[PDB]
Amino acid sequence: TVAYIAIGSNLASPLEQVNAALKALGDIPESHILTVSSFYRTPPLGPQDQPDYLNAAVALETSLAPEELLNHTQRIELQQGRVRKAERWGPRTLDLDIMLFGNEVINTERLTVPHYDMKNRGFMLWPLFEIAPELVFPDGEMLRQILHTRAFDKLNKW
Ligand SMILES: Nc1nc2ncc(COP(=O)(O)OP(=O)(O)O)nc2c(=O)[nH]1
Repeated sequence: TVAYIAIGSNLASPLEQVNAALKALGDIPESHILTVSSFYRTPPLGPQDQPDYLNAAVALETSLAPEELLNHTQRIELQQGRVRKAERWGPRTLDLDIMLFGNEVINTERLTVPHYDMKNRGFMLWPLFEIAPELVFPDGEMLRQILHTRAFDKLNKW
């Protein structure tokens, strides 16, 4: 199954974390990275907060069940990032979000797939569009269309 995972890091120098996360993702059992988008520097979704994020999208081939994949992404979040105390927006330094899991729709207490807000987030959509420009969401929405319509600022590469 191809899962699309968004990586966000709000570290000032996120490359090493992102690389650790990518390695970690590549190490998830039953999985392997198909493609990694470029790394993009994106303005934080919250206030300015300050920290730009590095955002990237990863296409991960996996035979894992989505909740099993989520276990691994959450593990990697815990292992490779930490919590920003008191931060309401982006408390984690490293977010790994399953954006899409194959063509599955998942609406469980643990997991909302497609990612519950990705259609509002250029920082998720543009990297994904880089690696999956033709992507069609389970409901038939098209990634390209969402971008076309919402006119999300293009992202600068990190
Ligand atoms: N530019 C940018 N801004 C961001 N703001 C918040 C989060 C994650 O915020 P969080 O409080 O964890 O909430 P959620 O992941 O549920 O949207 N991620 C980004 C990101 O990846 N890129």
